[PDB]
Amino acid sequence: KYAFKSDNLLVGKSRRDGVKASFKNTYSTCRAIKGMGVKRAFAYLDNVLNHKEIVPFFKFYKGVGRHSQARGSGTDKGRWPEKSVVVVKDILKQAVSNAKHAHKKEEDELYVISYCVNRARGRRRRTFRAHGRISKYESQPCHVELIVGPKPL
RNA sequence: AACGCCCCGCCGGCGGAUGCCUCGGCCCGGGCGGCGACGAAGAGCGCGGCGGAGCGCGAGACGCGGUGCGGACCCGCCCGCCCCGAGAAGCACCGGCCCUCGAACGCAGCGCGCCCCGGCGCCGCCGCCUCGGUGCCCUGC
Ligand SMILES: [Mg+2]
Ligand SMILES: [Mg+2]
Ligand SMILES: [Mg+2]
Ligand SMILES: [Mg+2]
Ligand SMILES: [Mg+2]
Ligand SMILES: [Mg+2]
Repeated sequence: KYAFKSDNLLVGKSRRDGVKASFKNTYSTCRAIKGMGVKRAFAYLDNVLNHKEIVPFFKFYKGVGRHSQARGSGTDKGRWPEKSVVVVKDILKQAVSNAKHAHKKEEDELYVISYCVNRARGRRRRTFRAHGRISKYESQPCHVELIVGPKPL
């Protein structure tokens, strides 16, 4: 189920399936964390948790507002999604543990080298409308996978 | 610029086409041609060691008995059987049990009577018992 393959063979990996969090917010968080060192990534996520840093939105941004914390990132939009941050922190911790124990590597040389977020099937509820009509009220879950390795280049 | 968007070369999702397969359908031929007041068809409610639906069965209830054949298992856990008959699974025929409604029969539908002994519905045919008539007669008075 992993979309990432290579001969590096010194990579830690983790994944979760059917995560009950918004797919778009999680995609943005994972794209934001990519290319960072693991320690910096943990610091950044914790900072996002209390509105010290922001998550820039590059893909799903139609209603996202402009904020000054996004200055200097390539876009003027961003938000502070918390459910996504909690989930991504869990998965990253698991991947780091898998890399350190399997290959005995230390945490100061590990980077976030790959990610992938895919849409999943959600639970269906219903809502009631005027003149005796019924509509749908579904959710938008996702599958997440994170890879940690030595260095991009 | 970069992003976003749109187009190639690999890898993942979402969805369920296609192909192959089917103890099912549809047509044609043959046989049969058999229900019921001795309570039918149908409905309700119950019945299993652990038991919801369906099948089956009826307070003898997930079955009882008889006569033949059969010959080692019994879908789970248990219990049981094991044998030159000592008898698990299966099969055929026969005898019984057979709650409440229903043509539905003491009234009524969940309540209540009559009766003296136990039993108490309607219509018809035959027969018997007990009777009525200023019907046709007769006798006695
Ligand atoms: Mg708009
Ligand atoms: Mg409404
Ligand atoms: Mg209405
Ligand atoms: Mg049942
Ligand atoms: Mg009756
Ligand atoms: Mg009656």
